[PDB]
Amino acid sequence: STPAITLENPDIKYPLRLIDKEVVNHDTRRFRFALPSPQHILGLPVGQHIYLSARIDGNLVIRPYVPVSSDDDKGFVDLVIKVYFKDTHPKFPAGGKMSQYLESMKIGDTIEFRGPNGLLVYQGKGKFAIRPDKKSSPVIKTVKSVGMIAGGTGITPMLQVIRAIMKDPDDHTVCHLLFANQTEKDILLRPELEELRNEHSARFKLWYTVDRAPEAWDYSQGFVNEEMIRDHLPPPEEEPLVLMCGPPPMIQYACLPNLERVGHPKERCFAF
Ligand SMILES: Cc1cc2nc3c(=O)[nH]c(=O)nc-3n(C[C@H](O)[C@H](O)[C@H](O)COP(=O)(O)OP(=O)(O)OC[C@H]3O[C@@H](n4cnc5c(N)ncnc54)[C@H](O)[C@@H]3O)c2cc1C
Ligand SMILES: NC(=O)C1=CN([C@@H]2O[C@H](COP(=O)(O)OP(=O)(O)OC[C@H]3O[C@@H](n4cnc5c(N)ncnc54)[C@H](O)[C@@H]3O)[C@@H](O)[C@H]2O)C=CC1
Repeated sequence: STPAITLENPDIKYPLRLIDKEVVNHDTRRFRFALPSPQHILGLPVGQHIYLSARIDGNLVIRPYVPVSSDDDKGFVDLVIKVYFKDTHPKFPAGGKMSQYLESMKIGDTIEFRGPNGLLVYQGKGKFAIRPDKKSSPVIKTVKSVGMIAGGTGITPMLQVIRAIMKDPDDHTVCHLLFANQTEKDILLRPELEELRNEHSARFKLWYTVDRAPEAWDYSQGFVNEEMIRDHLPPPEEEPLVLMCGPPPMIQYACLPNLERVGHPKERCFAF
């Protein structure tokens, strides 16, 4: 028999109870929610995300988040979410709606989950099923290596895929991650990433850039650029899939032009 599935229907909302919150850094936390019983699984293909929804201040608010847990995990789901606080940034006095609602939840409070959703599914052993859009059937891309460019919380879909690969000893796909954040203290999930490197260095290449670097720094500095792509992702002739996820300007100005300069074609690139 197979475990009971939480997300049985993508149009149903499932209220899940918050059970734990763990600090990732000054503004980011892992939020762990209980599934309907301890034996359930979420029901989420690798590559997919969920949506959270709530009535915040009298208006329904819906936002997507990528679980970093998997269908191997019985009884819980983990999200890694950056909180955009009010009364902090001069351009954003109110902060972010959903992320502060989440930050304010008490353990035992519920929030509605729905899913799965997304254009990409990782089918294992280098196989990716990618829809060109939400109005098209998937096509299955088969690769030996995967470049991953993440900015900030854009790490979450990358980590979800990395974890899926590394746990299968017969999955020979090599992941090359280039992870960009504003400062060293903004790096998310660093111990794991470095733990994954320590354990799986033949399948996992790790590199960082930060917008402003500290004095003691052995990685790159600045926005993602041509040189970083050329040095820290597989080269075009090895026909990798290049996955990217981060702020819209990151994608538009740092990733797309520089991917084109290196020679990774559109049709081998995917933005979460
Ligand atoms: C498919 C998908 C999956 C996603 N998965 C994740 C995920 O796994 N983890 C995750 O954390 N996010 C994820 N996001 C983003 C997420 O959906 C929300 O957009 C995010 O949580 C912000 O929503 P909000 O309602 O808090 O902010 P909103 O109220 O919608 O917006 C406020 C915006 O103002 C800016 N802002 C406000 N206050 C500050 C501040 N103090 N400092 C800097 N900027 C500020 C930010 O740009 C912020 O997004 C994902 C996005 C997509 C498209
Ligand atoms: N589609 C998905 O599955 C997911 C999407 N995301 C998105 O990722 C983003 C994460 O935002 P934050 O963590 O707040 O990022 P952030 O604002 O802290 O920026 C992270 C990095 O993005 C790059 N970047 C930012 N502005 C740039 C610019 N003007 N030019 C070039 N590069 C720039 C920089 O390298 C920076 O260090 C959000 O937009 C979020 O919606 C997050 C998780 C998953």
